Amino acid sequence: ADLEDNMETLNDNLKVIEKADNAAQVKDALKKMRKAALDAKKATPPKLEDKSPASPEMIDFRVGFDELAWEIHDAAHLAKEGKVKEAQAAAEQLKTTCNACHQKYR
Amino acid sequence: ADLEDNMETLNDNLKVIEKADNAAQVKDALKKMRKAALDAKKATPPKLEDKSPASPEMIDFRVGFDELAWEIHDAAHLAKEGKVKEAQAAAEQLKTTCNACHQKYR
Amino acid sequence: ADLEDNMETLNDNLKVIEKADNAAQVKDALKKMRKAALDAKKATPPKLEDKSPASPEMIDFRVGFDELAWEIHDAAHLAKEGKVKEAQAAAEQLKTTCNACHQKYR
Ligand code: HEC
Ligand code: HEC
Ligand code: HEC
Ligand SMILES: [Cl-]
Ligand SMILES: [Cl-]
Ligand SMILES: [Cl-]
Ligand SMILES: [Cl-]
Ligand SMILES: [Cl-]
Ligand SMILES: [Cl-]
Ligand SMILES: [Cl-]
Ligand SMILES: [Cu+2]
Repeated sequence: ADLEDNMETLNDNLKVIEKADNAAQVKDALKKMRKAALDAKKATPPKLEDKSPASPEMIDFRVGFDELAWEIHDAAHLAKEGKVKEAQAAAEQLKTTCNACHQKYR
Repeated sequence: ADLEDNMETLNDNLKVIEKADNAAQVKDALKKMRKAALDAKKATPPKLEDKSPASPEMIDFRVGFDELAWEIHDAAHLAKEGKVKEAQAAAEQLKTTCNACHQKYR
Repeated sequence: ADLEDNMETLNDNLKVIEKADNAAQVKDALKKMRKAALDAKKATPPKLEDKSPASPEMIDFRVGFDELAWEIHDAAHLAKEGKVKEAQAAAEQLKTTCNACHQKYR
């Protein structure tokens, strides 16, 4: 999928997790977010289109999705551990990783 | 290792998982698959040899092994949770990720 | 952070794990190591500064941190499963991955 579609999937599933009742719902949404994060790794964001495809900026962009996927996975572990409120709280904390990349490249 | 050798390790361990008796056999095979997937990330596949090393095609190739590694890890989690036949079925479902990359680059 | 700073974080937390009393101490250190491993993925190491940014050597370098992150995560799983001394021993075994990269690129 294109970058913007993956970002809509990330944003939409944050709100799903926010309103989730149980851990299965949280787990399903985090799974969808992890897939979107890795798929977004394939894209070139408009503000880096003039950069080398392996410039430091593009590497930082791509590695940002590795960091987000690993952080999504930490939240999933908390859900799989039955700790739903903790997984939700962790899913909210993902915004700091969302924001860090946006501040540089959105 | 060679790309071809990593693919043999992926294929061989998919059949090991299919015939496995118990969770330890599944987890050991999935561990070997994850290692092969990440090692295959280092390679340039013959059909992309005339492409730039960070062309969209090479990124898509490399990210495909991130996606496979994460999907392998999901199956390992199910095995770690004792859900053996669920892990085996998940390992069978990896073939859709195997085929998606093959369709494009094999 | 600097590549050098990330390497000191990996080294320091290996000794923290070696002396840890319980699983929360091991988990917290492994989390810091995984973060440093992925951040180190963004760097260009001195020995490869004259290589193209997606040369086979730079890919091998970056994928080495994917492999380390996954091995760190395997050790965390062992901690999260209460197997403290098994996680400590696994953290000690990470040195073979530290050494393999160092031999090529340090
Ligand atoms: C870099 C590593 C990013 C991470 C991590 C996240 N986002 Fe992002 N996002 C990024 C870019 C470069 C862009 C611009 C894309 C474009 O083509 O304009 C975006 C955009 C969004 C959007 C708006 C999409 C649009 O219509 O243009 C949203 C709603 C969004 N991002 C949400 C989002 C969330 C919730 C994230 C973490 C959970 C997140 N993004 C991570 C780069 C990166
Ligand atoms: C891209 C991201 C791939 C993924 C994911 C998987 N495979 Fe693959 N495979 C890929 C290529 C480009 C090639 C051709 C390599 C060559 O040098 O010809 C292959 C090849 C195979 C083979 C045959 C190996 C050979 O002797 O040439 C097998 C048996 C194979 N692949 C199996 C396999 C399985 C089971 C996968 C999922 C678990 C899988 N591959 C993923 C690229 C990619
Ligand atoms: C490549 C994939 C590496 C892996 C995996 C690890 N290290 Fe590393 N390290 C690497 C390079 C190219 C360098 C030299 C660059 C530099 O930072 O100087 C290093 C360096 C170190 C150092 C010295 C830091 C300094 O002040 O120069 C230490 C103490 C170190 N590395 C530790 C370390 C540990 C414990 C690792 C595994 C857990 C590890 N490194 C992995 C490249 C790579
Ligand atoms: Cl996950
Ligand atoms: Cl936007
Ligand atoms: Cl790259
Ligand atoms: Cl990568
Ligand atoms: Cl795994
Ligand atoms: Cl083939
Ligand atoms: Cl971890
Ligand atoms: Cu895990």
